[PDB]
Amino acid sequence: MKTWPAPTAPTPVRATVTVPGSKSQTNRALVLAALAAAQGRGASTISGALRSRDTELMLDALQTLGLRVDGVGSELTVSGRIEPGPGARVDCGLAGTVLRFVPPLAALGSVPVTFDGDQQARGRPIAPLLDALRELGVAVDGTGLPFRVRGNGSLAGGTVAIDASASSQFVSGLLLSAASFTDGLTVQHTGSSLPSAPHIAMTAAMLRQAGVDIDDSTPNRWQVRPGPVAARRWDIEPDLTNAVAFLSAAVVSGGTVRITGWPRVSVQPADHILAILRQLNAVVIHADSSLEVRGPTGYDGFDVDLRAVGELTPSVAALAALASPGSVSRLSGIAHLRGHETDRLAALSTEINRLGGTCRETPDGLVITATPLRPGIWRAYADHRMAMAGAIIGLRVAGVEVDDIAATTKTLPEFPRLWAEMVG
Ligand SMILES: O=C(O)C1=C[C@@H](OP(=O)(O)O)[C@@H](O)[C@H](O)C1
Repeated sequence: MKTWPAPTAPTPVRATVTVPGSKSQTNRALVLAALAAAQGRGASTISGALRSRDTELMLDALQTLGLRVDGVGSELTVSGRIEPGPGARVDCGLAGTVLRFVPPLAALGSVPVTFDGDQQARGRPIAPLLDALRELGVAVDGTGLPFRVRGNGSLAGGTVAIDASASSQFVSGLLLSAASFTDGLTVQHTGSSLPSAPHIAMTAAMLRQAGVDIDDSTPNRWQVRPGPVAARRWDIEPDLTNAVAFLSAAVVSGGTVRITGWPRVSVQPADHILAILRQLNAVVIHADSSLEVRGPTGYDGFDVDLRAVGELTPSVAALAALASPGSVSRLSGIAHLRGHETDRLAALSTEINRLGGTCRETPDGLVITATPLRPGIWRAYADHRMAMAGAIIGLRVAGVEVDDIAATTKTLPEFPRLWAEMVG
């Protein structure tokens, strides 16, 4: 495979960018639409849906379970029943949301369903969710990929305790299907360190939009009452995490990037994102239903806690590497990134140091000292966000090439074209 040369920005970037839909919101809407249709509530359409490998894996997963998902662009319509064929096998790819959100849903069928995924996915955490399903009465063969969920057409539900420190998706996956368990579900996270609170809150918010009653009033505990899931139209927001890769271009070049269709109130962690950008003294403004970021003339090192928004780490690490020479930045709260698409703490360390940088993995993150970088081959590890981090670096370092820019298809297949149009 040919590398992809990351274009440089010898002058400030100036651009209006539209990023496609939120992967997290699209895949939740697909699951909730599937549940409504399976309950006999009718078809649902999701408008502005992201079309990417992770959402194609989710809609193919629902079709493996027997549902129908129509739509060739961003408007997807879900209908039908959960009625898997003999030998049903869900391909999870490297999509955590398919791996974690579809085994519960699948426990609703009366035909077992096998789950498999990419070689690289087999290294990602999953066993605590499979133990939770067994505790809820589900027969599950296997403790890792490939595993089989032997549903009985019913799932009893009840109360379960789970260690979800490795992934908030274990909580979201249980919550999304819980209203269809006979008795609902009370889920308790045991211990501490629960990452990605905004993504569990995203789940709760979308459940309430579907008419599901969920009590999240006590931290680390969720109670979902059994009840119908409405068949409604879903309107998907732009992916704000991917927007940050583009906004980073403004930040490191002293330029100006606007993102269209930015929601003033979002189901995503918009407020965390805008606060981090403001930490680097970017000016951030809302205007014309768009978000405009103007980068500073320079920025020093920063400390940032990414526990709630760990998927920002690759872009934020690239920002830290490009701070004024000698600056030190500490990224913390992100031990769980060892279990992501790749071990992102190790990979970011490896690729920054390859370019001559100074990045030290810590027990919960990275310490990065901004030092002059040089050309190299930035490896993506089949991880869309490693690939985009290489693009951010290459804005300010000539001769940086990403090995596999097609890794961006996980959540942003048009990234090369969008990035090229932005840098111009
Ligand atoms: O539920 C979701 O949509 C996601 C939750 C987070 O997972 P972790 O809590 O496993 O980091 C986030 O990192 C992932 O990219 C998307």
